[PDB]
Amino acid sequence: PKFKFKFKFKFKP
Amino acid sequence: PKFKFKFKFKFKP
Amino acid sequence: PKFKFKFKFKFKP
Amino acid sequence: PKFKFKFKFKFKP
Amino acid sequence: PKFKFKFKFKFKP
Amino acid sequence: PKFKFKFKFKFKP
Amino acid sequence: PKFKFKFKFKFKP
Amino acid sequence: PKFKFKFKFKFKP
Ligand SMILES: O=C(Cc1cccs1)N[C@H](C(=O)O)[C@@H]1NC(C(=O)O)=C(/C=C/c2ccc([N+](=O)[O-])cc2[N+](=O)[O-])CS1
Ligand SMILES: O=C(Cc1cccs1)N[C@H](C(=O)O)[C@@H]1NC(C(=O)O)=C(/C=C\c2ccc([N+](=O)[O-])cc2[N+](=O)[O-])CS1
Repeated sequence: PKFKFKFKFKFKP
Repeated sequence: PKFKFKFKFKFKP
Repeated sequence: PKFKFKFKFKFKP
Repeated sequence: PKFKFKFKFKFKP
Repeated sequence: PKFKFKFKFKFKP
Repeated sequence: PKFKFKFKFKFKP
Repeated sequence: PKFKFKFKFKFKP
Repeated sequence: PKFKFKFKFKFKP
């Protein structure tokens, strides 16, 4: 089949 | 000093 | 089982 | 002064 | 194929 | 305010 | 406030 | 023909 994974990381000091 | 990361993965059968 | 991967990194000081 | 790096890799088994 | 993603976030005060 | 982030993405066929 | 980001991508045929 | 991509980002104040 088709699998899509998106990972987003946002960093604030 | 904000950091933004985007990761995209696509699976094709 | 074809694989496509995209990585985006953004850093702002 | 912001730095952005993007790398995309596609491969087939 | 089965693709597995692990995300770890650590923040120090 | 140190931040450590680890992300791992793996594919098993 | 030092920041460490780790991204890992693994592809197996 | 396995492909591995690692991205590391380090920010220092
Ligand atoms: O976290 C780990 C240990 C693991 C256990 C299980 C899975 S991975 N992975 C990395 C590795 O082993 O490869 C570590 N990565 C860093 C970093 O943190 O950049 C290192 C620098 C050492 C350092 C640290 C902390 C500080 N600090 O907080 O000041 C300063 C340094 N340094 O640069 O000397 C090298 S060792
Ligand atoms: O740890 C290592 C060495 C490395 C150090 C750093 C990056 S690799 N061993 C590899 C690994 O596990 O990753 C070899 N790979 C595999 C497997 O998949 O378990 C094996 C089976 C068959 C195969 C499938 C795919 C490929 N491929 O994609 O190239 C190659 C082999 N092979 O015959 O070695 C035997 S071991």
